[PDB]
Amino acid sequence: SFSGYLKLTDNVYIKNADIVEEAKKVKPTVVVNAANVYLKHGGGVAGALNKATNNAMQVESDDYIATNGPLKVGGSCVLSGHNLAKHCLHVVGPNVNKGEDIQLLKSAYENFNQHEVLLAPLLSAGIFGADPIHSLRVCVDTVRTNVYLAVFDKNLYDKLVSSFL
Ligand SMILES: CC(=O)Nc1ccc(Nc2ccccc2)cc1
Repeated sequence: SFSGYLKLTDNVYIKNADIVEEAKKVKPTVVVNAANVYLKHGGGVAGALNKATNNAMQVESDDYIATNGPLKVGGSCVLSGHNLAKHCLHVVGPNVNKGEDIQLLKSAYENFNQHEVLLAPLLSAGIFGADPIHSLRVCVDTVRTNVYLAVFDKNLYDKLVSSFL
């Protein structure tokens, strides 16, 4: 039911879309969140997905952290997708603005391989400070499952498509 996507590879698709609106429309099995290790969904994609759940994602996340402790950078956890998806896969890409190792981006994308189909943002892009062109390259070279990438910014989407090798 994903519509309007440009096919980049056998398994990677891309669209200029707000991932919240895309999730509300498709109600995919899995929506990926651009999470941090504490699951504090303050801004970027995380803040937007959490706001769309009326903070239910944050309440569930705080209980998860209270029980399990923080995630690792490069790691993930599966929680409810609330009103957006069946599940939310909270994936922690390295935050270059926190001085985290960009080399952990491949480990972060490997989490996507545990799900046959996902709606996702580019990991470590936006407020996480990594080059989105590099994130897309790591995505295509790491993810083997079917990933539908939503890129909020039109200008960035055009740059990503036009520079895709
Ligand atoms: C709104 C938005 O995400 N815009 C945006 C931000 C950064 C880049 N490019 C870039 C980042 C870090 C390092 C090298 C290039 C491209 C587009």
